[PDB]
Amino acid sequence: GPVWRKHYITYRINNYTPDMNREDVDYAIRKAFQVWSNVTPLKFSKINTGMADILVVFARGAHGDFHAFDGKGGILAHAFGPGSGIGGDAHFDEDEFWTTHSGGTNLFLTAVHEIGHSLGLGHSSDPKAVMFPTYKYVDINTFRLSADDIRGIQSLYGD
Amino acid sequence: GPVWRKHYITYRINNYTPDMNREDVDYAIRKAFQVWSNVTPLKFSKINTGMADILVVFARGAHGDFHAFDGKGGILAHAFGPGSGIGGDAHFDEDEFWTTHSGGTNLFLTAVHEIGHSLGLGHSSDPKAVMFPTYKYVDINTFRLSADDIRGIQSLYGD
Amino acid sequence: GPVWRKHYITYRINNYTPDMNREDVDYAIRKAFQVWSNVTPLKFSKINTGMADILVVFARGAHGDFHAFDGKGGILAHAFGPGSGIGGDAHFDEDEFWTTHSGGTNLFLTAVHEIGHSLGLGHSSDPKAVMFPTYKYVDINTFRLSADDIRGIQSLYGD
Amino acid sequence: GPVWRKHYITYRINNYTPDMNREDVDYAIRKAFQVWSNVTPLKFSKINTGMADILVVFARGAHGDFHAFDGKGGILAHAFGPGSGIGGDAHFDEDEFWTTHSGGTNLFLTAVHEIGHSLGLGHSSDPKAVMFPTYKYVDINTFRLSADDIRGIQSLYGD
Amino acid sequence: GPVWRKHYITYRINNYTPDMNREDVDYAIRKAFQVWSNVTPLKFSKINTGMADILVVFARGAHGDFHAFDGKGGILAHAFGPGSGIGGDAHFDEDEFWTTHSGGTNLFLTAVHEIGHSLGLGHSSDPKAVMFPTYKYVDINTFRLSADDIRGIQSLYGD
Amino acid sequence: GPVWRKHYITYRINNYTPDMNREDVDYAIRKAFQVWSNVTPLKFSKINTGMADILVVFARGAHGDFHAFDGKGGILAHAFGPGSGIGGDAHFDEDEFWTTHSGGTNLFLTAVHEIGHSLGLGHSSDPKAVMFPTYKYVDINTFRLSADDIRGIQSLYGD
Ligand SMILES: O=C(O)C[C@@H](NC(=O)c1cc(-c2ccc(-c3ccncc3)cc2)cs1)c1ccccc1
Ligand SMILES: O=C(O)C[C@@H](NC(=O)c1cc(-c2ccc(-c3ccncc3)cc2)cs1)c1ccccc1
Ligand SMILES: O=C(O)C[C@@H](NC(=O)c1cc(-c2ccc(-c3ccncc3)cc2)cs1)c1ccccc1
Ligand SMILES: O=C(O)C[C@@H](NC(=O)c1cc(-c2ccc(-c3ccncc3)cc2)cs1)c1ccccc1
Ligand SMILES: O=C(O)C[C@@H](NC(=O)c1cc(-c2ccc(-c3ccncc3)cc2)cs1)c1ccccc1
Ligand SMILES: O=C(O)C[C@@H](NC(=O)c1cc(-c2ccc(-c3ccncc3)cc2)cs1)c1ccccc1
Ligand SMILES: O=C(O)C[C@@H](NC(=O)c1cc(-c2ccc(-c3ccncc3)cc2)cs1)c1ccccc1
Ligand SMILES: O=C(O)C[C@@H](NC(=O)c1cc(-c2ccc(-c3ccncc3)cc2)cs1)c1ccccc1
Ligand SMILES: O=C(O)C[C@@H](NC(=O)c1cc(-c2ccc(-c3ccncc3)cc2)cs1)c1ccccc1
Ligand SMILES: [Ca+2]
Ligand SMILES: [Ca+2]
Ligand SMILES: [Ca+2]
Ligand SMILES: [Ca+2]
Ligand SMILES: [Ca+2]
Ligand SMILES: [Ca+2]
Ligand SMILES: [Ca+2]
Ligand SMILES: [Ca+2]
Ligand SMILES: [Ca+2]
Ligand SMILES: [Ca+2]
Ligand SMILES: [Ca+2]
Ligand SMILES: [Ca+2]
Ligand SMILES: [Zn+2]
Ligand SMILES: [Zn+2]
Ligand SMILES: [Zn+2]
Ligand SMILES: [Zn+2]
Ligand SMILES: [Zn+2]
Ligand SMILES: [Zn+2]
Ligand SMILES: [Zn+2]
Ligand SMILES: [Zn+2]
Ligand SMILES: [Zn+2]
Ligand SMILES: [Zn+2]
Ligand SMILES: [Zn+2]
Ligand SMILES: [Zn+2]
Repeated sequence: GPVWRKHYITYRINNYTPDMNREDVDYAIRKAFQVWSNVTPLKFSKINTGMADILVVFARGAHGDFHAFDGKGGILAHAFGPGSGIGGDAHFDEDEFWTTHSGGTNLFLTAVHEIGHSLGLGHSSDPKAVMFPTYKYVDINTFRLSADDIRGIQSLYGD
Repeated sequence: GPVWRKHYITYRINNYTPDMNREDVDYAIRKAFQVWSNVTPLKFSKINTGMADILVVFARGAHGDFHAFDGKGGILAHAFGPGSGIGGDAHFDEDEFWTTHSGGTNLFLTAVHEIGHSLGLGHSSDPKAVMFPTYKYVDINTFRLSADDIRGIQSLYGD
Repeated sequence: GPVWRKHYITYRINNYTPDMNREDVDYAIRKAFQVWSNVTPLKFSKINTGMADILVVFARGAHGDFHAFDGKGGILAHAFGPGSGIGGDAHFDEDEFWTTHSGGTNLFLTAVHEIGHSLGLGHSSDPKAVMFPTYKYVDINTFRLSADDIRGIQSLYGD
Repeated sequence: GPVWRKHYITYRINNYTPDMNREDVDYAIRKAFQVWSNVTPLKFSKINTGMADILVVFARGAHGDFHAFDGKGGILAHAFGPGSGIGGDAHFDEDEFWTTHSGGTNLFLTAVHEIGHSLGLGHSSDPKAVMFPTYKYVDINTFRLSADDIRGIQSLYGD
Repeated sequence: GPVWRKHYITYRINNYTPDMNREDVDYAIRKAFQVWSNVTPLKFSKINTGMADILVVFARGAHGDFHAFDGKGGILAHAFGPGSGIGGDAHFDEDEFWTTHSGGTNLFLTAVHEIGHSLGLGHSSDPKAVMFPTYKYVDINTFRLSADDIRGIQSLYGD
Repeated sequence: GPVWRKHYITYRINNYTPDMNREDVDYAIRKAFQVWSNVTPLKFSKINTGMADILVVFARGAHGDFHAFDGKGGILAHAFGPGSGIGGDAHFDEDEFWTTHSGGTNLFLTAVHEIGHSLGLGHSSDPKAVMFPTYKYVDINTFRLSADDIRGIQSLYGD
């Protein structure tokens, strides 16, 4: 489907990457969702058990969805759009080195991008958008959504 | 799908309306389901956590399913038929004043109607059916399903 | 889903009611779609053979979708929202007397409403909207969608 | 889904086995559908081009649906239940020798069984039912569904 | 769908048959899943609450999926392929007498067969395969998957 | 789903870009499918009317699937993976200048990539693969899939 037909969406962290502290991961992911709930009527809640709408997973190589990871570098992550099962799920390539900042690959920034896909956003052709296909680091304190990003997400969920 | 392909169906009360006591809501909803399980092989169970087949929700205005509520009066509630995700979900317009009896809008009676939709029943053209499109109050102690209602639900689930 | 994920939609008149001339049925249905395409980016095309997104059917009593018609009066027609299979399909009760005027049930006016459902619109609580649940004849020459009708349909397909 | 949500169903013979004359294949398949339409409100129509609800195909070995045929003998055919895509589709193993008599494998008798699956019927444990899992030839002139066959099919489509 | 698009699959025992000790049932089922995870990248986890991918159920007669059981003998069990809802679910006919060994019907062996279906395997025509349609008892200590079984499951999930 | 569950797939060119001759568009699209059928058990057929598995469309700006094109440059095209409805559909941005050579954007080369998506292939991180995300012109006479392209496509359809 093009969008989640509800405002209360849940997510769950399937497993944790040993690259970061469990709570730094929770923080990065939660702040990532917060980026999108700030400009839409959507609200996100983390759950530890049961099925959630969006399952955040860390994995390497082939992990069952037929879109295997490629080791360090190259593809860093991917996610599926709204739907049942794997729909909305965001997978992070464990072969990358996830960090809270500019060392290795920043989890927060990458998560903001993937959640974009999870909510129904495709790639943007605007270099300022978080949905632009190329990864780059910017400080979390000064990071913000481009206008193209706001338009896209609001086109889908309004507010 | 036209029907739930199982006899054990679960439901969960997403949130409670502040118009009634939490337990009066539980009672109204549970008795509503009981009305249908009495004439079919179906059985309903309430769960507090995890995804349930039927999510009972209280909400106002636009709540994400693209069928926004209209404030007090007019549409009182709605529900989707059997299926994944929002399928089977029953939404109650919080702008209405829900009551245990004839004050405002009776939750039990409305719930019986919506659960009818949740189980796959459309609107009936018979004025005596609970599936008739027009809301009316009747005492819970003397309320009963019309023959048209029994035929419809049994046509779907038998017994 | 909540909407057809395309602007070019096809429909097919499965069979014709013997109440009107084939040419009149086609005209009425064509005009009904036109009402909605005039306020959205949508474009409609009629096909004579093969699968269409929207199948217009005339039937009576139980016709397979578990929402049996009730003979003369009452249920005049019904339609399923966007989706595969019967999704988007519009069924007209052949037990009604379809006409091009104010006598019997007006095909054109009923079609505009049904197509509203086929496009993803639910019932409106505004008495002036074509999506209001109650059928009524109105000058078929000065007929126009109500604001609520325009808002809702453009909320889905924009323009 | 458990059943086709309509009474008018279409089928298409994708390709013909070189074992029989085109006319004989058509006759056998037509007679097979007739068996079921005679005991239900269902009506079947063959189309020569385009998508049908039920696609009849002759294939051998691995043919794309992950349920590869086994060459001569063993699996004679299989079909998917009601649904979109390959749902309802019936596949006949071209490695079998299809005939109009008791030699080789009888097309007509195998078709009645396969169509049972296409309509939503699973295997029966009654030795006298066409849905019993074991293929056997029987006088194709006095052939008739068993009671279990009638009950099950009318349990889905009634009449 | 043809396969579960993930390597971590969960299952849950809906209810227990009174024929065996609760833990003997857990053991039989768990060992059954182990048989398949041994030759694939798949991994299975039991959960007590929430929805699981594969729901193991004990039931008699008609239980809602339109594939009613037939009492003692005949059909012993069945399961649906990968998918949402009932997809992947394995149902065991309670009218059979389930045992840890050769008395009555062996639960472990039957479970290995049904889970095969749950993972997307159809019936095999090879008499040595666990996916062969006919039930037979062999000691759990010397039971092993046929080559045909290994090929099928690995064709779907690799490794 | 991850893949088309059949070896015979149909496609239809919904409309033609005015940039090239109808004959050239057909040739380019035909050659694009040929690239993939040459390395898999798949067979492709073009149909002029009716529903195809893969619908090739030329469009500009917002065209209904919520993934609007961006005018000249940037997004050249996109396609949906295997599935019903728009599943498998390939959209080409009419704002691009489609050609049979190295000027403008080469239709054939872009089609091979898009069809990769339509068949279930995601983007590759190998610079030599047609599925790499970056469009580039290459001698359309010595063009050949990269090993990564062959592995991935045969991983889904084999051969
Ligand atoms: O490293 C790369 O950029 C290429 C690689 N990319 C990825 O896998 C991915 C790149 C991103 C991504 C993350 C953050 C931002 C972003 C935007 C704006 N402000 C801050 C952050 C943009 C994209 C997610 S996966 C890739 C290679 C090959 C094929 C597909 C993708
Ligand atoms: O108030 C109304 O009746 C109109 C309004 N209705 C609703 O929203 C609704 C009305 C009902 C309903 C509730 C109970 C009963 C019933 C039947 C038999 N015995 C006891 C109770 C019937 C319908 C649910 S939502 C409405 C307005 C505009 C468009 C659609 C619906
Ligand atoms: O006399 C009878 O037996 C019943 C007759 N049915 C009817 O007249 C019916 C009247 C209605 C009805 C529909 C909508 C609303 C409504 C009003 C305001 N806001 C929202 C919704 C009220 C009534 C449904 S059937 C009938 C007869 C024969 C066959 C079918 C129906
Ligand atoms: O209205 C009835 O007679 C009851 C019956 N209704 C229907 O089947 C239907 C009523 C309509 C309908 C058609 C046109 C208009 C309309 C609005 C504004 N201007 C012009 C035309 C409104 C509704 C379509 S089906 C019904 C019965 C039971 C449950 C729901 C609806
Ligand atoms: O000799 C061989 O290798 C095996 C041969 N396969 C067979 O004969 C086969 C026999 C059966 C079989 C099917 C159903 C039942 C049955 C009986 C009673 N109640 C329910 C179900 C028993 C057996 C399947 S394949 C075969 C050979 C070549 C190709 C395919 C199959
Ligand atoms: O029967 C076989 O040779 C085994 C094979 N079976 C099949 O493929 C099939 C057997 C049948 C079948 C056809 C007709 C009748 C029938 C019933 C009553 N009166 C007349 C006709 C029963 C079954 C269709 S496919 C098979 C192999 C492996 C797994 C399941 C089934
Ligand atoms: O009792 C029978 O075999 C027929 C009956 N079968 C079933 O319901 C079923 C039979 C089985 C089955 C269980 C274990 C094994 C097996 C294979 C290899 N090694 C050890 C164990 C094979 C099949 C599951 S349900 C049946 C009757 C009628 C219609 C369909 C099926
Ligand atoms: O100048 C502009 O405004 C932006 C222009 N857009 C672009 O040039 C764009 C460049 C890219 C891009 C795509 C993939 C990769 C990449 C590289 C390596 N590994 C993986 C992925 C890098 C960039 C997307 S749009 C544009 C203009 C007008 C309309 C659309 C796009
Ligand atoms: O490449 C661009 O100009 C950016 C844009 N890309 C596209 O739309 C697209 C790029 C391609 C593509 C076509 C052919 C080849 C290829 C590979 C090897 N040998 C020959 C040909 C690679 C990619 C299809 S759409 C884009 C923008 C924003 C987000 C994703 C992609
Ligand atoms: Ca990587
Ligand atoms: Ca790592
Ligand atoms: Ca209201
Ligand atoms: Ca209230
Ligand atoms: Ca009527
Ligand atoms: Ca009539
Ligand atoms: Ca065979
Ligand atoms: Ca043959
Ligand atoms: Ca039994
Ligand atoms: Ca028992
Ligand atoms: Ca463009
Ligand atoms: Ca152009
Ligand atoms: Zn993944
Ligand atoms: Zn991305
Ligand atoms: Zn709602
Ligand atoms: Zn209602
Ligand atoms: Zn209908
Ligand atoms: Zn209506
Ligand atoms: Zn097949
Ligand atoms: Zn069969
Ligand atoms: Zn069952
Ligand atoms: Zn089996
Ligand atoms: Zn598009
Ligand atoms: Zn691409």
